[PDB]
Amino acid sequence: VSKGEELFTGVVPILVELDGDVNGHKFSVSGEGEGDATYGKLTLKFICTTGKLPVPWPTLVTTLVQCFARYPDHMKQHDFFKSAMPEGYVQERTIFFKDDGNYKTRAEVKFEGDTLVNRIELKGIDFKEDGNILGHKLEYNAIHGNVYITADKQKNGIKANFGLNCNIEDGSVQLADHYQQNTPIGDGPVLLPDNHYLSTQSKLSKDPNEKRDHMVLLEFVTAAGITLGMDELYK
Repeated sequence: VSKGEELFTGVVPILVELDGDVNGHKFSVSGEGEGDATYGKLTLKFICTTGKLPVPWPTLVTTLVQCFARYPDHMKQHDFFKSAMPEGYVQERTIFFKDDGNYKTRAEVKFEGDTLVNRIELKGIDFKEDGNILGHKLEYNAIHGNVYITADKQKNGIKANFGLNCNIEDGSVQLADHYQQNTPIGDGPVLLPDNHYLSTQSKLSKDPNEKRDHMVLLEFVTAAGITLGMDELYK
């Protein structure tokens, strides 16, 4: 029914625009890059264009396009994200930082011409000014984890949950627990999946020629967790 997956057979330019406010510290982030869902591969560069990010870059990675996941052939009928294209979807999260504040995010991800645009509003509340987040105590390290997706038939979309560890300068870890929901923007058909997960690896780096507050991201996202069918033939 949807043919949105056809939009992702090659390299697709990506634009990200975030407007944020954490504890009243307001900021903007813009990013550009491209994604190649054939390989689940994303390459992006972000700048905090208001000048100075008031939270650590690693806390914004997950908020700053799972439509670029590589869904293996045997599980293509479980890719909600591309099915919603080009009209797109709303992705909303609440992200809890253990013993600290939370982010609430709302984004729309959709095509604008041939560009895949993720536009986000982020509100963070109840942070400690001397905590690991407003205090910039997190290391600028790789992030990896599994995003566990389930259908949400009532909303014609999906939910997901996951937990990530952020390494603190002092050696400990800062947990960031994510709750997610996605719903289509359009009224057309979408694919509602069986339970599965996205295996995501994000590598964070710096452009050695870039003096502005920024992040270079190289990421791989691969779907998994649907069986191949040996148990679906009979006994």
